[PDB]
Amino acid sequence: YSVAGAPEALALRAGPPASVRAALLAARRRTLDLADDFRAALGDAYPGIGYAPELNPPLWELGHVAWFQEWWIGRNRQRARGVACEPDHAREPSLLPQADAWYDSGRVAHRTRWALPLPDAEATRDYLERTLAQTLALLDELPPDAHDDALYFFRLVALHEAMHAEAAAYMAEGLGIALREGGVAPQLAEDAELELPAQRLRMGSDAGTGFAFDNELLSHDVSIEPLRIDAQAVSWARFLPFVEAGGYEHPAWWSDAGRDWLARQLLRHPAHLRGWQQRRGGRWLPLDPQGAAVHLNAHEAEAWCRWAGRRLPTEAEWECAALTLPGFAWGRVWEWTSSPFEPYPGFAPHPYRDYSAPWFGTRRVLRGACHATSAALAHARYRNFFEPHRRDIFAGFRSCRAP
Ligand SMILES: C[N+](C)(C)[C@@H](Cc1cnc[nH]1)C(=O)O
Ligand SMILES: [Fe+3]
Repeated sequence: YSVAGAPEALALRAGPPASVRAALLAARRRTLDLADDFRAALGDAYPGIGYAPELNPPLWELGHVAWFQEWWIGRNRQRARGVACEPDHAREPSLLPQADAWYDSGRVAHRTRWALPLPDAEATRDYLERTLAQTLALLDELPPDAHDDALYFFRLVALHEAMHAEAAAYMAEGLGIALREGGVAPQLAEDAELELPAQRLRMGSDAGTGFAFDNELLSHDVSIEPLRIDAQAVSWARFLPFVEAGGYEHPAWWSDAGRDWLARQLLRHPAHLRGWQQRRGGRWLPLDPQGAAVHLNAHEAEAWCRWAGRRLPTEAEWECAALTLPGFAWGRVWEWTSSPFEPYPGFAPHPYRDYSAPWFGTRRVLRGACHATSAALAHARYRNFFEPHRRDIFAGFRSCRAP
């Protein structure tokens, strides 16, 4: 197998304290850069945005990132235990007396987040700074040969912050907020197909390759059947002939859930489009056909596939291809699979017990990464998981077929 991600992703998961230190600093620089993009648009108004289930107020997100880091690092009396940490052991206070009522995503009700007496933006950024200084002081006590258990929570909180930075980016796109950061379409999209031979895949994350998310365990052998798979995610050039052929008016290409979704849509075409313009950073721009198709849900991906005589890969097929085919290029958009988000054999929840387990059975797996995913997070073993209707996320897909 090839490496699963860029050097930063391997270093965060397996590297020494100095690697995780650099990752925490890089994560915070990205968080604050995105916070400054939201500040330019919203002027530090709280809540600053209207209510929707797919949003959180930007200043709430910032406080949550700080709270999570402080909960699992400075206040955690069992850091050295790693995955054996008792999640509900007695903690000493937060810097903020109300932080546990305001920022714990498992405690604070969703709509409530718009109506809390939160600190102002400057005081929120001070909370971030003070908790990061605490975190880094504790990290600097660890020796170069620190065990995985010793580094576990430092790695976890770096990755958590990376996930919320990507959420800031897809929320921004929904809210028409322009960011300084952004991905670049290729001059020419690749349409090629690759052969994936029959093979055994050792799926998931092995005991000692460093940090694993709980949903990557246990590692387990699976059989891969021969297939031909797209070398890259489906481009808008490849997607749009489905729309031109009437695919959003032909219920027969759609599943039952896809038909129920399709019947409740005001606009019979992809999200964010009105050839076509695309709304990006609150500006209507001409659509680039070479870009990866994006903001498509699983129902839209599946219908395209039926129209094309192709299918989605399973997450195992995707992982196998990513690790074994040098021509398999990913990382532009998250890619819907056909696989429901379900535990691997031998799954056990890790100390952040609510990360995976509540979401089994209602989410679909996406693989890969998008342009707004941290280089430290993007990884071929990583399982993303969203409800199959979601279009706000930077999701697209690739297709495959029999040999
Ligand atoms: C793994 N995803 C991206 C589906 C998670 C990430 C997450 C952040 N804080 C807890 N979990 C999500 O959006 O809830
Ligand atoms: Fe979170």
